[PDB]
Amino acid sequence: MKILFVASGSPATVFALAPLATAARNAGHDVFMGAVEDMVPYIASAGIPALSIAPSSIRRYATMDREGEEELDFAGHWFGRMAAGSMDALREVTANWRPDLVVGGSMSFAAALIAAELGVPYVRQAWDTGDAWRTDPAASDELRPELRALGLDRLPDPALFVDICPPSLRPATAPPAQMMRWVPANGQRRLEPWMYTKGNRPRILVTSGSRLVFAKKTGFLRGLVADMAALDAEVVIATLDEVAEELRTELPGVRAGWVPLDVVVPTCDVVVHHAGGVTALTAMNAGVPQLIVPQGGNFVEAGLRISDFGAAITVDENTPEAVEKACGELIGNPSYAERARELSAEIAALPLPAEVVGALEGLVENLYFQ
Amino acid sequence: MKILFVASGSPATVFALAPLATAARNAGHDVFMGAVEDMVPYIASAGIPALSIAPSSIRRYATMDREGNPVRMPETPEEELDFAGHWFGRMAAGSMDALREVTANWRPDLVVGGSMSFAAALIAAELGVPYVRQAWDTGDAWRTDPAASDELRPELRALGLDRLPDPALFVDICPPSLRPATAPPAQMMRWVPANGQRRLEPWMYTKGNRPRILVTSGSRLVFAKKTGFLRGLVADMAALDAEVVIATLDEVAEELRTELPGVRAGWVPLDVVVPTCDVVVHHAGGVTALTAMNAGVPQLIVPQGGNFVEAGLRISDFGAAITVDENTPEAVEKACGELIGNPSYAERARELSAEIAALPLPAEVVGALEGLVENLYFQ
Ligand SMILES: Cc1cn([C@H]2C[C@H](O)[C@@H](COP(=O)(O)OP(=O)(O)O[C@@H]3C[C@@H](O)[C@H](O)[C@@H](C)C3)O2)c(=O)[nH]c1=O
Ligand SMILES: Cc1cn([C@H]2C[C@H](O)[C@@H](COP(=O)(O)OP(=O)(O)O[C@@H]3C[C@@H](O)[C@H](O)[C@@H](C)C3)O2)c(=O)[nH]c1=O
Repeated sequence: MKILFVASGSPATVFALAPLATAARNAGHDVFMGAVEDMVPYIASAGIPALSIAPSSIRRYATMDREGEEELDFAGHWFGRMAAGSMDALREVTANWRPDLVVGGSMSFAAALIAAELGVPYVRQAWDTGDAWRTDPAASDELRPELRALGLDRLPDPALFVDICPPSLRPATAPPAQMMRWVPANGQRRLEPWMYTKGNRPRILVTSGSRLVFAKKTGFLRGLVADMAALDAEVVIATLDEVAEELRTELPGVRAGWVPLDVVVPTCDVVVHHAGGVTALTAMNAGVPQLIVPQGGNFVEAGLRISDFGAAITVDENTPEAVEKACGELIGNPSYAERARELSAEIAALPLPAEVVGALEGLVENLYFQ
Repeated sequence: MKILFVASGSPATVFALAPLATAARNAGHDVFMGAVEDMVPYIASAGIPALSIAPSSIRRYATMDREGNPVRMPETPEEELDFAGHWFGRMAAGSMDALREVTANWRPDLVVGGSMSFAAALIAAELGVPYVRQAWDTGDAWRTDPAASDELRPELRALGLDRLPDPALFVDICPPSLRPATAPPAQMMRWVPANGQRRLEPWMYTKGNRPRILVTSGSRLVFAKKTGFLRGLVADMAALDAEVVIATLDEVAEELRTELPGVRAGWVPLDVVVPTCDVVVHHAGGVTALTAMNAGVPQLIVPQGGNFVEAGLRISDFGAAITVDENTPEAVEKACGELIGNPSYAERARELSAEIAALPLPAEVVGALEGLVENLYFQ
């Protein structure tokens, strides 16, 4: 069958959907994936046919409205405006290539709208362990004109929710879902021996994710690397190649640039990040403790669940003393790695993406979730 | 578990292994794939961790032997088999130094190799781990094993072996109607396309009112640079009321665009465009042949040597293709008219598509790979 995947404005949203999209292609289905114009090379390099569904300028809707608790409301309205700006290209593509099913990420609201316009089932796939649905009332408010055309009062419930959240981190209030084993599918490069080999010292990976807006604030990574000086540890910076250069001149002896996280994370004692959900999943999957230094965003609450479970530490304040002490604890106290391995085991026990493709087939053949 | 995939010197060898490698990654395994240095961007753009296992200069082994002496170009099918076994055998020998360096730091539990990725057989034996051979097309690549075993006698002698060892498992993608009767026993697999991707444009997935003919010479730079092959074939289709599209490397396309007014030329993901085509015209490329058969599209094979000619003749004998005997414009235009006009060719191609579809999925084959490693205690 024809399956349309709808990703968003950041590389992690492509990476989060690539296992289910490649699992569907491997089952013989015709799969296309769409995203913002500058995310198209990430889709193509994940080995998926790539569609541009919005110009890169649509990120202006993060600081502007359609006329020209707060974090939840803001994200719902931002992703809503991004969904609204993606409809023209999605309608043009689907008039020529009509999908039998549409799969969208957590906040890829245009997937919900195009599926309803086509009269085909809509599948929502969680792109992290955060509550995929917390931003829906704000998104429904933003998309009231598109929803009104379909005679809808709010975003419609998906025909199926595919969740990757392990049971120990899943809230009591979480909607029913087809569970799935999350697997990494991040951007790849030519591997160098340091990426898959470790030395005698513990290895600390520091990252601020794959969004250019976050990665450009190099002071965040520079400060975190400086905080680890007292530790006898090797520090590796995983960041965009476009911003790495500036970091290389400022920090001699520290590797900085794109390193496939799935390759290097199993060599790390600690993963230090900005509260990025897909980086959090990569660490949990490899049984690696993590240090979360929240820089706002909508994953902070879900990151606190990982900390409460004991597979991480969320620092109360970004101070050098708090960062170095937490890193020492994550390396030194074996309970953190023990809890991370328990989360890895929970993820491993969930249905494989190949098995979830069977649920999608059954859904389209009107056998399942009827 | 850790699984090492070993591809070869052309992008099609990467594409042929990408479904099983991605299916193993999707099952939670740690998967690395290695190839010659200039094939590394194709592995990385298939979304797989990429290793360079040989310098691009290793391709000198197609024209020189290990003693540095010139190698005669094959002139017969028997000579083509011998030549390919020795050429791939030499490339395997030249890949061992880097494979030994990588596997000393990252020890795979299993090694998967393509049809003639003989270094996969050698590194698996050196590591004492199971070796899986995956067919990269419907051709009988095992027929080059005696010539490859002769070439690799020094590496085999070190392991106390008299010939290349039998794989622990052979994974074959050849549909039953095209599979020869003593093919070795195999775990069958449904082949799926995994070719290099690009930003899609509407012409790629939409068709016009005229039949669409796709012409290609594959993904090897050495063969793609001979643009006269594609130019001649496009000129042969002038009398047909048809849209002609050239699928070729971006690096060689401009020449074809200036020489052929109104004809699109460049990299187009074959899996996307082939379902819009009435005919696929090619040089006897096995992965292009599988892409056409999978989509139920008739094909015109214009053999240019190589080890797929005999397998291409089986597709022609089945009736899902025409192999031209004489490469004249008259033969090419007549065969194209027949492939478009006679519906029997497309119905045979659809029968081959149905046979491929009935085979075990790559996700199911990953289970067979796990079973080889999991049952090691019981031999
Ligand atoms: C810089 C860098 C990144 N990556 C990958 C790892 C991961 O797959 C992704 C980074 O995602 P992350 O969770 O760090 O955050 P972000 O890039 O900001 O993604 C946003 C925010 C997340 O909280 C949410 O889960 C994403 C879907 C979108 O990019 C690599 O593999 N190597 C690298 O060097
Ligand atoms: C030029 C071009 C190529 N491709 C893909 C299609 C196919 O996956 C591959 C081309 O492979 P093909 O079977 O045409 O032949 P070749 O590139 O010469 O590969 C050699 C010879 C084959 O007979 C053998 O099956 C391969 C494993 C190696 O590249 C595309 O998707 N789009 C393109 O525009």
